[PDB]
Amino acid sequence: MPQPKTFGELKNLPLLNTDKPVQALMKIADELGEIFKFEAPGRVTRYLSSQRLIKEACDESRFDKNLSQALKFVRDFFGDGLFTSWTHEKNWKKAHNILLPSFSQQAMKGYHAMMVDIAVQLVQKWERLNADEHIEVPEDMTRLTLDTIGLCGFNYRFNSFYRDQPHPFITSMVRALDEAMNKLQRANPDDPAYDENKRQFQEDIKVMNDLVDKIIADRKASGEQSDDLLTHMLNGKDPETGEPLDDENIRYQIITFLIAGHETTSGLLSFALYFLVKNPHVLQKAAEEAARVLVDPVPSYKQVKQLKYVGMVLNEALRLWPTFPAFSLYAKEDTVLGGEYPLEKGDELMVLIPQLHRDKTIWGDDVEEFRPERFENPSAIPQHAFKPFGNGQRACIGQQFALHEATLVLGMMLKHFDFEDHTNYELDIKETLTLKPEGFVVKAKSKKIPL
Ligand code: HEM
Ligand SMILES: N#Cc1cc([N+](=O)[O-])ccc1O
Ligand code: NI
Repeated sequence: MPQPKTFGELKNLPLLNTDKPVQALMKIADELGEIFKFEAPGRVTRYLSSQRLIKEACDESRFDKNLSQALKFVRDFFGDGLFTSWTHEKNWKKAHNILLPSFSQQAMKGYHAMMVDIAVQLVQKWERLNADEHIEVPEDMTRLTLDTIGLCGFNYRFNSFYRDQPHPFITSMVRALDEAMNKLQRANPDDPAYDENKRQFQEDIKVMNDLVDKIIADRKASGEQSDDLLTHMLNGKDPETGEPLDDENIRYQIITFLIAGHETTSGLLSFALYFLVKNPHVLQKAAEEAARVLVDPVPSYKQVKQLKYVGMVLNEALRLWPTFPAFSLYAKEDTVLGGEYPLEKGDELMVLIPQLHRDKTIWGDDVEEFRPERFENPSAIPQHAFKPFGNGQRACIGQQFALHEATLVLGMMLKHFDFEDHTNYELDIKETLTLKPEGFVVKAKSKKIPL
């Protein structure tokens, strides 16, 4: 099995001593091919990049979701919430059953008005800019997505469009995530030189948990009938066990959904706008759809569902830069991968999604081009070829929520503004376990259509 360059003792671990480890792993995959072994002191994983192998890795009878070293580190604040639980922990299937109805078609229709509330605030912010003012794209997308999960999920207003600096929750979240990613390359993690990285980590976790405390208090003291995600956390009973979630798990779910429910969607929106301004004919086509479909002062649920090409734009952004770029699996039993690589029970795999999405045998030779038309007919895509939301019963519970929000917001953006790649931005992808453009700015000229 191919393996990248080694450093003695340290095997491959120093290759992760970079601020952009996923992009480093993509370059190694380009050099070595569909599979390569990656060793660190005391741990081994196999990175997969071809649909040929990943389709086998996605066979749930043979492989289950693994908690990578990264996920074990963030389990310090995510606990046994849905994202950082093993499939076999009792709280995983319990919470899965209790929370899945919060993502039904009926539930999604119920979120729509509150999604519009935040989307209108974004559109108003940009409409109120003066001439020559820049838009800081990932920053405003993070304002939008954080506020949206807060309102729709928890009837809580972060009011991020009322701040010029990031919300304190965001600052701590980013530092906690970046600390976890930085802890993966530490050859000796208990070295005393990291003892205030460890101080800072615990302070950031307390910041997040204090916010969780307020959301729970506000719900407790609220004289308004909510039927949202938090209602189901606090009241729903698992049909199989008949049990509700306990208080400690509820706290972990709130942190999990606040983070998971906004960060990757902010990345997606930022990548989508980047590719639109870099591809003016695609932008024109999407804008024509937005103008043709969005005929009312605010979008309806059904109109968002009719934004077909906008949806294709988003899937093509997720193809090139899936914002949660890798997921981990382990072998449930001894097995052979691809007729060629024997695995023992417990062996770990890493699915490198950006490389899967560049498999030329699936997509053709032009895999670096931004062409939403690849998604004209979703049924033409082979099984396990396009996996931005993970796999099987451990796939993303929020996929439809993210895509509805992103389609709504991008539709309104395209209806209301012309965009300019004002600074000829050179793509710079920041990594914090998730992917996002850094430093991406545009200018937006209003088409002066009232809200
Ligand atoms: C474009 C946006 C998003 C992307 C790319 C994305 C991606 C993913 C991926 C790849 C996984 C599987 C992780 C693994 O196998 O270890 C996942 C799981 C999950 N996602 Fe998302 N996600 C997005 C939006 C959301 C939203 C909006 C929510 C909540 C409203 C959410 C909540 C979750 C949860 C709770 C899980 C764990 C599900 C389980 O294992 O039971 N995500 N997501
Ligand atoms: N989704 C999703 C997701 C995103 C993040 N994240 O953005 O950090 C963490 C955990 C998750 O399950
Ligand atoms: Ni309900």
